[PDB]
Amino acid sequence: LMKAVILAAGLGGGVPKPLVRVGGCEIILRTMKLLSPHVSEFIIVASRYADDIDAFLKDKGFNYKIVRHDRPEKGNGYSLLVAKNHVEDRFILTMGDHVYSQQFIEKAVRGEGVIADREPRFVDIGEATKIRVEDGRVAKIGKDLREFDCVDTGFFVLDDSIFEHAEKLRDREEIPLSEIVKLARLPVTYVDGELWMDVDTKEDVRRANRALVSAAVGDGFISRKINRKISTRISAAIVNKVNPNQMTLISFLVGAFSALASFFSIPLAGLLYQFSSILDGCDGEIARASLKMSKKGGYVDSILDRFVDFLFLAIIALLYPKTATVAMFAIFGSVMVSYTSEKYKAEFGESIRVLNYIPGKRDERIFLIMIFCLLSAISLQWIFWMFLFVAAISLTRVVVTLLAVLVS
Amino acid sequence: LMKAVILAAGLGGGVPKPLVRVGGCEIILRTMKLLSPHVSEFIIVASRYADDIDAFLKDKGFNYKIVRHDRPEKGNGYSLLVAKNHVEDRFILTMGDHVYSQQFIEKAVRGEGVIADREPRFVDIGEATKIRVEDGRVAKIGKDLREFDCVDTGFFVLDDSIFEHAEKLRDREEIPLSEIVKLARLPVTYVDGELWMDVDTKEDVRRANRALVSAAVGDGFISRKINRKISTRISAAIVNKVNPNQMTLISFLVGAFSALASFFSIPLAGLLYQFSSILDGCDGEIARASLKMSKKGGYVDSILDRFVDFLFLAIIALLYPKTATVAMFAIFGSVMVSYTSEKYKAEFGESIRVLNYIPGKRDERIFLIMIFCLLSAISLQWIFWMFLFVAAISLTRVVVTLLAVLVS
Ligand SMILES: [Mg+2]
Ligand SMILES: [Mg+2]
Repeated sequence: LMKAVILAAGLGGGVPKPLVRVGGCEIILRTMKLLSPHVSEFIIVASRYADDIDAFLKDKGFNYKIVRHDRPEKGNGYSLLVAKNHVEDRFILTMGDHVYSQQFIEKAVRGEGVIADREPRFVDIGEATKIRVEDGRVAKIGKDLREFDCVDTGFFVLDDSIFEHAEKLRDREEIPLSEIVKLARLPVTYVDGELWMDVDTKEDVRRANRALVSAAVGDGFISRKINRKISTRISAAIVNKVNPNQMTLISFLVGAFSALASFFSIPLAGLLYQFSSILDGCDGEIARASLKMSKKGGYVDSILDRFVDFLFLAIIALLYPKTATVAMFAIFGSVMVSYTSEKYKAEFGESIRVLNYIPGKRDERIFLIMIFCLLSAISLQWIFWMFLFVAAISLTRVVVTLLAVLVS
Repeated sequence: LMKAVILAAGLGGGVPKPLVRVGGCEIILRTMKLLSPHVSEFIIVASRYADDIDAFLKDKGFNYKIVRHDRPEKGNGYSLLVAKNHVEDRFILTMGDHVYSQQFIEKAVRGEGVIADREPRFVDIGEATKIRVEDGRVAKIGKDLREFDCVDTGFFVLDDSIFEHAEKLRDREEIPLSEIVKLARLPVTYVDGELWMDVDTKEDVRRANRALVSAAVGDGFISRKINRKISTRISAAIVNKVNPNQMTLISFLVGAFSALASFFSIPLAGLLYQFSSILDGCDGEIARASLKMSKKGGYVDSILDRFVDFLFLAIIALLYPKTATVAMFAIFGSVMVSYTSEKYKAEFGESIRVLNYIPGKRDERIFLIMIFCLLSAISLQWIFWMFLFVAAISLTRVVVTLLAVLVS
């Protein structure tokens, strides 16, 4: 594993580009978290906001040091020159204002020289650093190139030979990192159609938010064809406004209130229940997109789910004791569905290695409950059939799952 | 990791000593399973029953080969001589009729020369190979030694220098492995008070069965002070008669029948329920003692437990619908106790990092249920208070466990 050099000089909603938050995470922190397993030490080149960037990275638990220079207007190339003494052999060079998906960086750090993209999806083809290739090597570079075989992603894997070509321009007034790439005749590595972009406008942030969240999505039929399409739009909107823990609480409160909502108008309680089901997938989407995933959150979220599922069925039963005997089976089967998956992962170390095709997971189950709650206003006879239906599909899935593991 | 040499020649309930089953596992297989991670290849020296031992080890998935000699009556030393060409450098030498605990072998394979025991617990001090030590070295050996500082465990870690001393006796009629140890002036390694014995009488088998099972035991107060003391005696008795899977089924059937037993005499159903709780710990004891532990068994056993716990509470409720609303909370909390532990292990990778002190785990819970079932015959008013009590301690433990993980 080598060293990585991140360049932050210019330009500057009042917040410096590396510290601008995209998808519930600041740009420079996202880069470091993804490069971390592949990198021994991080070298940041900062000028005006060096103190701000340094003060931010202190408790992040990363191995880093900031290299300062007070002359940012002489180009991105000079930022590279001043970092010469802090690197050895092979190293990584990336931009502080660029956003990268984990899929991109995995196919990046294995590359060499310039990382190129033959068909950029998320950036402006008009404004982009265009590259023409000859002999798998950079024959040209620029924003205005007429004939180009790929586009610069702002990611580079370089070596000690790059300083020799860089020192050649040391006496220039402005030293664009672009021109340096030409002289060195650098190898072109291809990573195409992945998620990468440069953040400039607050509009770019929103476009990136959607991109990261969309890329962040055991789903069932309802979850696939309905719930995920509603939740991703909500998540992308609140992605840097709300953190995964707050979303866990919100989805729990909505869910709990939906269970309480059966005191007045049960058919309404079912609608709110389905809406809580839609929301329940937001914290995961946010955590995945912000790289904020934590075992503690997954644990708590699952327990609150189990409590909401219960409170909803048990509150109906409190009002209608005739169905309370059937409620037992629905309630028990409801938890056992989750327990079968969870006991598996604890014991075998991995999730589920099976066929779906048997209803039903929480998403489908809740959806039917909503309908049966709607049929309630017509007739109270549909309640009993709800409890029995829930108990039927749950326990069946639980038994088949048990009967499946027996054979191995 | 080195090579291990197991000696099986003599002597011979009609079954050859290495194939004699002790603690639900044959002697030679137990040895190999324990040495396996520490050993590259196994070398077995067999004479009369070589085919039988070979035919047995075929599908065991071990790396081994059998070295044959037709002259077993010339002593254990000759068995060592004939294995000279199949080993290199350092190697392990052990007896095919000796039973060893995992605790013993872990402190054995790190040793050198003769493994000695200064205070043998499980063997006959009268009949044992006694060793007198001088300068951490074997100064004497024999069954009849008057002054001895330790006793031979039949386990050895040797090297190429041992054949030179062994070839010295090649022309002898009987070559006891004992005499060879003297000549080589072998280092004495001390492993004291561990579980090891030689199996000769069917009585030795039973004594070993108890020893292995006793050494094979998230227990609560009832489990510690009552249940484990009854279950270990049952397990030790049936240890090589019943396999862990059969015991899982038996404890499930008893449990299920205890739940059905509420149709007639609920106070009886509670007694059978407590007895099923006692039995529920047998499969684990057997699997641990027989080295037969499998993730599949643990999975199935836990699911059947959850079903028995439910069937018991739900069958009472079917007969008494007035308590069916309180039954919901008891049933839900009953499963959630297990779910909280299991979701933890899946998410965090390990078990429970806490304080006990809050009732209650399944063992305590079931015990109280038995009592409340006894109070039922007096008054049916105790039923309701059972369901409520179960729901009270369960959910409380579940909440405190949840509230505990929040802080980390
Ligand atoms: Mg969730
Ligand atoms: Mg068990």
